[PDB]
Amino acid sequence: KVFGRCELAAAMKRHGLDNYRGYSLGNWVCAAKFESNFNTQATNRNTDGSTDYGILQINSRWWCNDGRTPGSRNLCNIPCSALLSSDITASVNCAKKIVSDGNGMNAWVAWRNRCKGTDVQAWIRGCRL
Repeated sequence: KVFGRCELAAAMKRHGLDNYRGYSLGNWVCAAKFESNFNTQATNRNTDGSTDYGILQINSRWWCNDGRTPGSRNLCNIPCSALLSSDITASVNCAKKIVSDGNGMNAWVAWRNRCKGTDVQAWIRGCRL
């Protein structure tokens, strides 16, 4: 599924991402925009054999199991396919765990380059939340 910006903002808000671990809603919407362009089915092969999955491009080397990333870890305890759903529950739950594993939102380079420090409220303006 491909979400419109405000549609995603509402879903993320309902799932408790607003100010989660210190990151306001816009940060999450912005991250989604630059990682997958709001597409739940985005996948991306990496040189090391891993693949990034879903709306937040969660990696199979540590977080989910896809059966094809030799010597990886499944820390979200989830098949990577659960991350390609229309229902972002699986993606959101796993992202909450990644952000808690020390790093903050630094796991997403696109967030660090395109969102961090900017006016993130722009991503939620015009939406009725």
